[PDB]
Amino acid sequence: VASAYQRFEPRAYLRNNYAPPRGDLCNPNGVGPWKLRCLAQTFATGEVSGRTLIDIGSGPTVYQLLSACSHFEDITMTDFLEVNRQELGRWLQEEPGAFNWSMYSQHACLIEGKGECWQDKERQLRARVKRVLPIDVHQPQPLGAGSPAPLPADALVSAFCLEAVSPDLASFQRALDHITTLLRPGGHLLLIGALEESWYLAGEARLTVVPVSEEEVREALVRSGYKVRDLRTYIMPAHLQTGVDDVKGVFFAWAQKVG
Ligand SMILES: Nc1ncnc2c1ncn2[C@@H]1O[C@H](CSCC[C@H](N)C(=O)O)[C@@H](O)[C@H]1O
Ligand SMILES: N[C@@H]1[C@@H]2CC[C@H]1c1cccc(C(F)(F)F)c12
Repeated sequence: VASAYQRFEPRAYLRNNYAPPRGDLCNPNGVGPWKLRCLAQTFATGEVSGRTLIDIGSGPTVYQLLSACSHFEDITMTDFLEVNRQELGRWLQEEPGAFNWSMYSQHACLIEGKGECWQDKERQLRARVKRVLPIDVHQPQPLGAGSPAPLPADALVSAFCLEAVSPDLASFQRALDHITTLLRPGGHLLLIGALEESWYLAGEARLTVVPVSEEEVREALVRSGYKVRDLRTYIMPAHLQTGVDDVKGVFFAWAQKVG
């Protein structure tokens, strides 16, 4: 897998998944609004809080932290690929050619319903993200020996990482076990992923994915020592079915480590 991800094209990935039609946030019934809604509602309970937060396998995207950022002053983003960390860098620093997340920022504010403008939202995220670190979920210490990341983190977020980097269910489990070591007992995990997906494209790259189900995902969380607080499923409409992948649905999990 690590070899496959070496042809991964960030801009082709952003294009396939975060631009229209999937990047069209105008329809409430799309996968974008659904993801933002899950994240916004969860943080809106006020039960997920702290000082440090780590986003696992960020890739070139930031949407997964728009709702999160107002609850954690220290945010660490991560990814296996230098090209992704670079892409993240262009947006954090407002550099030339950065990807435009404004629609997602706008929708987050919309959905959070606190009358916040999207510039203040993006400003808070940029400010609270302290670092972008290399990571490998396959290592027992996914970050490494001495990472500048405050550990253990008060909360974890990861979207479309585990299943996308694991050849099978048992790898998925280990990878979960690994990243779980980074989470303080009682802390929270917000996990988003693909359901029953085997592949997706990212330019010239063809990534293999392990097809998992809601039940497999739940059972895996329990095994890692989590209490499943919430687990929802989004079924992928035909209109969002292109040739870029074969995802059947998307899951959202809010798990609390029972340490
Ligand atoms: N061994 C590994 N450990 C952690 N991340 C890995 C990894 N191997 C590949 N990845 C990364 O996993 C990411 C999956 S794509 C997910 C991007 C983003 N989180 C989203 O919500 O869209 C890729 O960026 C890929 O580089
Ligand atoms: N592997 C996942 C799939 C396919 C590319 C990655 C991604 C990013 C955002 C939404 C979705 C999808 F298809 F689940 F909606 C995906």
